Amino acid sequence: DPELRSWRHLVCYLCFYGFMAQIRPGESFITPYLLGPDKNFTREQVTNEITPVLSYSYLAVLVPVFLLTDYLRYTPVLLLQGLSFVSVWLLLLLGHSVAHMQLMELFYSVTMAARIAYSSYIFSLVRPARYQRVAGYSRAAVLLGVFTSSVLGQLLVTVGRVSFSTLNYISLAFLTFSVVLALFLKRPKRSLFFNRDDRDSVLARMLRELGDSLRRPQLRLWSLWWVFNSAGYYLVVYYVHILWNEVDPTTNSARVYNGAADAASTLLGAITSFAAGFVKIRWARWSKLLIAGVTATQAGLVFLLAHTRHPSSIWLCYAAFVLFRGSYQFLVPIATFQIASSLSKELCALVFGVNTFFATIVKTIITFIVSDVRGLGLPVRKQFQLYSVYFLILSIIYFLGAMLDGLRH
Ligand SMILES: Nc1nc(=O)c2ncn([C@@H]3O[C@@H]4COP(=O)(O)O[C@H]5[C@@H](O)[C@H](n6cnc7c(N)ncnc76)O[C@@H]5COP(=O)(O)O[C@@H]3[C@@H]4O)c2[nH]1
Ligand SMILES: Nc1nc(=O)c2ncn([C@@H]3O[C@@H]4COP(=O)(O)O[C@H]5[C@@H](O)[C@H](n6cnc7c(N)ncnc76)O[C@@H]5COP(=O)(O)O[C@@H]3[C@@H]4O)c2[nH]1
Repeated sequence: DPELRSWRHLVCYLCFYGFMAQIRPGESFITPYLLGPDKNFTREQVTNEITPVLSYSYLAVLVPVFLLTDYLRYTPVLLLQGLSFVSVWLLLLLGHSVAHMQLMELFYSVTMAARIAYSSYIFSLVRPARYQRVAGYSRAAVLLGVFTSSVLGQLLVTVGRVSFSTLNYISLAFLTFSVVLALFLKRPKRSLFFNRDDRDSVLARMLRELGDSLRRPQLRLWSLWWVFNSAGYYLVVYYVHILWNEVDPTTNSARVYNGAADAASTLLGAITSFAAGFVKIRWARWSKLLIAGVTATQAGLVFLLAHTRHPSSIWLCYAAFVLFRGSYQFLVPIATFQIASSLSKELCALVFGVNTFFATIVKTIITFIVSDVRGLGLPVRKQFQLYSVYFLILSIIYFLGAMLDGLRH
């Protein structure tokens, strides 16, 4: 019975890997682990020398991983994402110098770019008639994994009183187990670009379908949002754990609550993702007021992160990042619907690959100027005031783009 065996030995294992690949309990507790008494890094040493390598090496490996993703048929890049995770935690636990943690962010930016591998692995593996049911279970097993990665990381630190050194040994056990699970994934019979079937062309038709889809007003509006707002969003997510260690420094690792602000951000990120399926098609004409109403909210919540200084007001900084990462994930289902509306799969993986590359270009520019010790070397509180201005400048562009479009004659 190959029908029932493919839903109990393949799909049930596919939603078991995607659950077990996204479980790293010490992933939110990386920056408190570096700044704590285990590694003894200065706060000005991981915000100007370690974390800007996460933005540089992401630019360097975004194109070679995406080309190796479709060439190797998506399975060894899920093994490369698993092996780079093990190589990140083997540098957290064993590396001590400032150069080893720059190598840790090089292996962490591999996993950050090879994350799409799994989301495009399901498209090339399962049949198109039964894709929206398998990918519906697969994303609901990843999102259940990301939630339980930050809950299990929080319950061990807070309830279990497990220190950060023993937590990363636990996270190393869930990552060596996810390498073993990634070895038994079935390679798809076909890929999207380099291993297609039925080999007018795949490049002459794609550069003509792009020429008739680049003139859509809803594609240029949401690709320009994906370049600039998704780059300033990821500049907050990298540097918000160095800011929570600046607001409330403890070295008392049972009151950190970086997993409770990474599980409630996934839970709010799943609610606002679910609540954007109605607005995705309903609020498409008012698509610049929707960007300039959320980016103005993100310009306030980033400024709220840069303004709190008392250690008793740290729970405002958690609720100004859960609301920040929750309001960004409201716009992404609206963004991926308006961009990938009339686009073929071969072009949807190219437009979102160009949008993620141009976001990483304009993230590398801000990380070299504002964040790195070569450009300016600004501390994290004097850097979030430059991301709140960047979000406010971005918010009064879509709002002034809405006055010049709504009140246009
Ligand atoms: N409701 C909803 N529909 C979407 O299409 C979508 N795409 C992203 N998101 C969420 O918004 C944020 C944007 O991160 P980015 O997309 O740049 O990195 C993404 C992206 O590079 C990759 N990825 C996720 N889904 C896909 C997908 N369908 N196809 C290709 N790549 C994907 O894996 C990373 C993490 O995604 P999620 O951790 O599941 O939630 C994301 C994320 O929190 C979405 N939320
Ligand atoms: N909750 C949730 N989280 C997600 O990450 C996600 N990704 C897609 N979906 C929805 O499930 C279905 C799967 O379509 P597929 O993903 O193969 O094409 C997707 C996907 O390949 C691509 N894409 C979406 N997000 C990203 C992303 N972050 N990065 C690169 N490519 C992406 O653009 C297409 C548009 O999908 P949406 O029209 O926005 O809703 C999808 C869709 O209904 C998601 N739902």
